[PDB]
Amino acid sequence: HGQVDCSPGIWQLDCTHLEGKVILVAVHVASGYIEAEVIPAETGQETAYFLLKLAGRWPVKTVHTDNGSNFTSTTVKAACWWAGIKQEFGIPYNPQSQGVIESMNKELKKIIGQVRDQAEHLKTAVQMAVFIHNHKRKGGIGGYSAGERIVDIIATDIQT
Amino acid sequence: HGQVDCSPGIWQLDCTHLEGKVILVAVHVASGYIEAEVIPAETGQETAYFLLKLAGRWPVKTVHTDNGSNFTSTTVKAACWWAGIKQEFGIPYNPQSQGVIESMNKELKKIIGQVRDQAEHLKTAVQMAVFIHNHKRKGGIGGYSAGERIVDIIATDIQT
Repeated sequence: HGQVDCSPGIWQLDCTHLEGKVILVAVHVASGYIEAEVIPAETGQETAYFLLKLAGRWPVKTVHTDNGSNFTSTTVKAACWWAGIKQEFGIPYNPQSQGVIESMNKELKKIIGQVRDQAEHLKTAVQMAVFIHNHKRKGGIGGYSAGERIVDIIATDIQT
Repeated sequence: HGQVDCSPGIWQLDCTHLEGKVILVAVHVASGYIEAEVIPAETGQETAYFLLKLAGRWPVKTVHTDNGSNFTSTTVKAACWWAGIKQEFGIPYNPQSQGVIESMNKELKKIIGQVRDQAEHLKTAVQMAVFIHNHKRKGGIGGYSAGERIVDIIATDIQT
């Protein structure tokens, strides 16, 4: 659209679960474009590889989550480090403002039940799942897809 | 820049090697932005997961490579399939045109020797490696980075 949902370099990272294997959802808060790897293990070791990877691919000013324990490993601390990531959030006592946010952890988890049959494994499945999401365009005088907006924002050399 | 190097949805995918482990380089021919996973195994199974994944993330009209054997597995054939990927290339008998292309498989392989010490493993290393590349800006009246151009192209809703 333009002057978007939130800040250009903001993600929400949340290890998830399904069929004993932990799906891992990276989400572009402002554009809903998400990325997701299926780690067999919820370790700071793994969360880092992700961020790192994501950092090399997109401008990540800061990241947040629903469970902090996650961001408390050196492996991980060291990663947001060697890459310039910071955790984000805002409420401090200040002038009027407001809000509410969401979890695509569902949409994604929804389109999975669906496609699995088609999918050979969770892996192949979460990846089709997302593929389809990021691709899914909902009419809105910008009938673009999550995938289609994330670019633009960044694209326009979005601010901070 | 604008009217870029090649077509907006073009990649070059080439399984690589180093320290017994096969690095895997996805490269955005037109923008040099690259992605790379470290598969312990060079199997059509794995090449697909990659493409698939990459397809969910970027508009991939068609992909090429230096070794075709690679694109001859069902697992893989099935993947360029359920996702609309096609192999690409052009020479058929036609009007004057010309060219020459490259391999970032080197730059990447270069910045790795370097950083490893810093890196804990190839993995952590290829990922820093790339991070740094995509990030590396060379003066050019568009002193932008591989990472910075790939967006734009696509961004501008690039053609085909």
